[PDB]
Amino acid sequence: GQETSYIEDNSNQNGAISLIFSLKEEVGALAKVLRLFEENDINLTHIESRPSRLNKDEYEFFTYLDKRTKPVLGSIIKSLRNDIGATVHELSRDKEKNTVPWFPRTIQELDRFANQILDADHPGFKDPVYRARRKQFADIAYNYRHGQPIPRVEYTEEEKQTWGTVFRTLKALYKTHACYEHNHIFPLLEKYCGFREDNIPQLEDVSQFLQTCTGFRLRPVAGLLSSRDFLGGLAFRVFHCTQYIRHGSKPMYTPEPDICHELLGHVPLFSDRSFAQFSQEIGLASLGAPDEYIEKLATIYWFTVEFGLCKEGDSIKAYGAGLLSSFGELQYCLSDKPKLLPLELEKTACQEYSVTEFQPLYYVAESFSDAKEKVRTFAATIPRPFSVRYDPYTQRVEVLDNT
Amino acid sequence: GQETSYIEDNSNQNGAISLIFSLKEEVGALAKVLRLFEENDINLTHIESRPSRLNKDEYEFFTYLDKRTKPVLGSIIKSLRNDIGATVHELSRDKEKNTVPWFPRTIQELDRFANQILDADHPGFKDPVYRARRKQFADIAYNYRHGQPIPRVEYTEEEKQTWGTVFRTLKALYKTHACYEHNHIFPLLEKYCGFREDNIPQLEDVSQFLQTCTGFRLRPVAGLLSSRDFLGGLAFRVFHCTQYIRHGSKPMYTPEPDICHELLGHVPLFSDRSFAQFSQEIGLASLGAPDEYIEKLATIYWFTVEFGLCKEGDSIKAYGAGLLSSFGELQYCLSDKPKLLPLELEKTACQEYSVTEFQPLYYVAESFSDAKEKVRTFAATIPRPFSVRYDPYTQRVEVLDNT
Ligand SMILES: [Fe+3]
Ligand SMILES: [Fe+3]
Repeated sequence: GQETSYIEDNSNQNGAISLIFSLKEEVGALAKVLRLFEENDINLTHIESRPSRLNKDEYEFFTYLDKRTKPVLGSIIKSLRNDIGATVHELSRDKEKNTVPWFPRTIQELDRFANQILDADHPGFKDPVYRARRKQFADIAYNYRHGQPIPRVEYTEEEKQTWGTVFRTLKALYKTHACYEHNHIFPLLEKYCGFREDNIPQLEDVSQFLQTCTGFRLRPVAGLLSSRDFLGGLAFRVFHCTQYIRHGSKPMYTPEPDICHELLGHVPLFSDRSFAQFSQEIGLASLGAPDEYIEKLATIYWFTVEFGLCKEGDSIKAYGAGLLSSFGELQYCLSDKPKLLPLELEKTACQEYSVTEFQPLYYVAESFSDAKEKVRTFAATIPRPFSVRYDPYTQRVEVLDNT
Repeated sequence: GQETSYIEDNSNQNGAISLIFSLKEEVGALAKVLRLFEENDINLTHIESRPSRLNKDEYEFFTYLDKRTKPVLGSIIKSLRNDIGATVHELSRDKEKNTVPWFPRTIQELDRFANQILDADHPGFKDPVYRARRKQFADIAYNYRHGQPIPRVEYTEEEKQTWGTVFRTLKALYKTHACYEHNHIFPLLEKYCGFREDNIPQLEDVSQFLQTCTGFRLRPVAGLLSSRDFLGGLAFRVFHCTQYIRHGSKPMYTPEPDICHELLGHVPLFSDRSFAQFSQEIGLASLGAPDEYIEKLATIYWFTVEFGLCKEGDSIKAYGAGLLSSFGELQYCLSDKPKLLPLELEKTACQEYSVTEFQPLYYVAESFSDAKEKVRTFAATIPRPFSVRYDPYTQRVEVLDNT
């Protein structure tokens, strides 16, 4: 009702169900559990057992199931609760009564709904060459799987020209408008990632560089993802980003985020430990959060990662990605025209807004570290039967009970 | 002078030199530094700059150089110190006057001396088929590079039989002799890693399972590595391990560690967060440590990871890898014959011993967590111009100055 950046999630015909539960070791305990699944016509391939990372005498179970196993899940949970003796949380992509909204527990699980993507008013609409080019990029994303290198693509002189145009203009604004962290990293992206006016950087190169900075990594995505899916990725320090470029007809406009927006507005700040931790905090807070709060986190993300400004002493600079990759609004956000408010999540979370250019008002963050803590605080109010934390060693989410 | 487990390191014809230093951002600062290298005939390929993980206004430099750049390094360091203005630490594989013993800073750098490996009295010596088989495994290791999957190998029925023999005997001793953590994980290795009496598990499978538990990973190695090189790997939660198996002639003896020793004595405990942290602590303490302390850490490792026992209430169980993979000594270590001493690093570090079977005395650790703290404490006494820490996100070692 304003065309916001919030995108409700969708479930496939199979959806996804995950039973979170641990089990203290006992003679025949492990065999009992697995037998319980196996006996219910559940391929033990979707059943994984690992040593608990919290308690040395427990086992953590991971179940990769879907709506197909719904008819038996009930009895299985009852058995676990009453007979075997375990605390179980049911995750469901369909978010039904008594189930927690599904979220990936392992980095590999980001493959599941990575292809769940959202024309006539958009440039390149009636361009066959462009429409074909776009499908090519969408297919690279569709076929992508975690852990794989990101397919390199040779861009056309025309495309590189479109990039050049956007680059030049922004590069001439950064010094005076971009927050310190952005200006700090950019020179490295220029030196080691091919970030030039006459060159479109390859996603693989950018990804490897990011991992080497904050452990952040890219994942080619076909188009827009649901807010839940996209924000959740951040929890794993994974940035779902596009590989295509806007239509060369209008180099200063994009109905959606293209390679120019991703590389110039996002990448620099994801290379900063402070910003990476802050953005990850938003993702961790989205894990299993109710739709109502995903939307609120979506709004918070919009007024921060996308369109946020930050104090730089007595000065105010921009760090929002939608600002750092748009010369027009980058100049406008720091003008005497927009209304500024201090970052306050309870307020920001319910801030009304539209996706059209030149935002009427912006929120100013004290620092990325302050913003992060504010997110942590806000997350505590999000209704979920437990708390989450990311394990960079195993690249798996740790589900500890509410604190 | 007793044939200990300590192996002094060796340098190639090129060796390795790394200049650790950071630089606060300043107009022309970055360009100055890189120009300084470039002007000294140093390919800027061996010069890498990244955002400092500690201070948002600094850059961390990584230099992949070798003895070839020795004639110019002097002036370069002077320039950095006096002219540019930076604190530099020089790492050298040759450990010369005023240089710190070299160690990898990134996980990829473990490739450098991974192939630096250490017959007539050993079974299979005069066996051409075996000697050929061994070279095959050595070559898989020689050609291995970090990040690659570990080549799978089809083992012979004879080899599998040798494994079976060792397996059966040990499996029948674990319940009563193995520490809780080992017995806790084993059932999972049996269920998900092909750990059976009639099957030799593949290193890739074991590695993927380990990463999923404690972030630990395997790296096929040709033979014995220097203590410095091997212990240092632990800092990255990387276990350099063999892929070959002992000669089928003597299934209960191995002049060196084979797949049986690695998989049955090491892997289970590396899947335990507590043990992983403890072993990593030993590796981090070896980073840049003087030879004298590498040797001491080697002895500590021997009386812990290799041949250690731990309190399990009023009981005493075994967790040492050389014990958990040797039925004979596994039975002996818990007998009334060996002399037991409480783990005390100052003492243990200088404990005299030989590599022959059946150790006269063993050291008992309170727990893996206690042992870990003891290692931390001991490490503080190790002479190094700074302290280290591992970053699991970037998989790089963090060099913070002494605390
Ligand atoms: Fe964006
Ligand atoms: Fe060993």
